[PDB]
Amino acid sequence: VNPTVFFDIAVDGEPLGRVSFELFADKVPKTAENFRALSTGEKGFGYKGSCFHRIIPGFMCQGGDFTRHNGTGGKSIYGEKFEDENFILKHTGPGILSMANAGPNTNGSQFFICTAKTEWLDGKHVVFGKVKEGMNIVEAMERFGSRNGKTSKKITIADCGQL
Repeated sequence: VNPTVFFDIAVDGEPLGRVSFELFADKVPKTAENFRALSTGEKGFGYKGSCFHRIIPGFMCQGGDFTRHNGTGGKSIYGEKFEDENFILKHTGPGILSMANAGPNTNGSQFFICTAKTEWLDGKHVVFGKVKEGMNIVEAMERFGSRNGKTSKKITIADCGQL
């Protein structure tokens, strides 16, 4: 019942591999739907072609800023921002998919994929999915990050959609 979406990842334009996610629409339907629709592009904008602008090995990969490409942009399917839906789910380990934000009730399109347990984010960022397949591809992406988050190669979502 929960939707599955994929990202095909490229590094400086060269294919790397595919990551798929489960979206916990059963627990966070509004937040899951935003990510799903941005992944299919069905509202006329979304993640295809955007990059992962911040990758910190041993912490997270952050993407979803499809308007400014650097962490200052993005928007939801519900407007610029939308509310924190709930905090049922927690940041329990690698593979968790969670919303980036800039304060209470400021979700847009930016998200991160945790590559470590990040329990200090519980109750502050909304968890809405997990990596299903291709965690090995996330681990490969992580190697292009650095302590300050700058990437040493351009990491893009070359294609994305729903499985």
